[PDB]
Amino acid sequence: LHKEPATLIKAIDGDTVKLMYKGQPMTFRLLLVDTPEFNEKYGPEASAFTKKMKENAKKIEVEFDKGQRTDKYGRGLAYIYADGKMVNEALVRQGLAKVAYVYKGNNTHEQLLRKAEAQAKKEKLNIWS
Ligand SMILES: Cc1cn([C@H]2C[C@H](OP(=O)(O)O)[C@@H](COP(=O)(O)O)O2)c(=O)[nH]c1=O
Ligand SMILES: [Ca+2]
Repeated sequence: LHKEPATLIKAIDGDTVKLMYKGQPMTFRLLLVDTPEFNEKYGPEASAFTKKMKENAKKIEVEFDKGQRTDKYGRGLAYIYADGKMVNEALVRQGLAKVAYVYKGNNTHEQLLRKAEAQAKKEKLNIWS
C-alpha cells in the first residue's frame, strides 16, 4: 500500500469527506468503518472529530487498498491520514466508529482496526459507553 497526497476540500461527516485527489474533487468513504449518521447518537461527535482532525492537518494523504477504489455511489474508498495519523483507526480507537464493511481484498488494516475497537470497547468509550 502507498500513501498519496490530497487536499481537504470540505469535511462532510464522520466517515465521508470531500478531497481533491489527482487534481479532481472527489467524495471519499473511509474503509472498514461505520460512524453514526449526523442525526444519530454520537453522530455529531463523529462528524466533529473527523472535521477537526482533517482541518488541523498540515498534510492529508489517501491510501487505497488492494481492491475496489470506488464504490457504487462513485465514492473513493481509502484509508485517510492526517499528518501521518490514520483517521479510520482514530475514529475506531475513540469509540466513534464500529469496524464494518469489511470486504475481501479491501481489508489490509482490518486487524489494526479491530484491535483499536477492542481497546475502545474495554474503555467503554462513546458508542461503547
Ligand atoms: C465502506 C463501504 C461502503 N460501501 C457501500 C455499502 C453500503 O451500501 P448501501 O448504501 O446499499 O447500504 C454503503 C454504506 O455507506 P454508508 O455507511 O456511507 O451509508 O456503501 C461499499 O460498497 N464499500 C465500502 O467499502
Ligand atoms: Ca455511516
